[PDB]
Amino acid sequence: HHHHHLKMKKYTKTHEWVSIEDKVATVGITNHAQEQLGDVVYVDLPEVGREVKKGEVVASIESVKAAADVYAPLSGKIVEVNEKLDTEPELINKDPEGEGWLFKMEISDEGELEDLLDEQAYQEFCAQ
Ligand code: NA
Repeated sequence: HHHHHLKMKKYTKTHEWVSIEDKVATVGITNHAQEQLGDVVYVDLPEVGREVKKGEVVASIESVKAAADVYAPLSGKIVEVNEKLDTEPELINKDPEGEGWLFKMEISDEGELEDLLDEQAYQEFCAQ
């Protein structure tokens, strides 16, 4: 038997998602979020190497009619950004929870994951 990886998807009430693989969290905005924003025209992504705390503003998204800040769902360090979004920010509309992911981070405190919503709780939250 081999050491089990940690794999979960979590959500925030600010309509962000976090896909976790051991210590690496991939973060983006949910389908619900992109629906509210409309056609995305511009993304500002975080800088790789940046140390962030849960709640800090790490990205900005601008659409035709609106704008939203993206908050760090967890504490840790930015390790990768989705550079293709600088040229193709509409991938956020096309596939917000897949291809349109924003950044990946190495997390510092796994206990923070227990503060986020699971998929059932999030789907309920959106429905309500
Ligand atoms: Na879960």
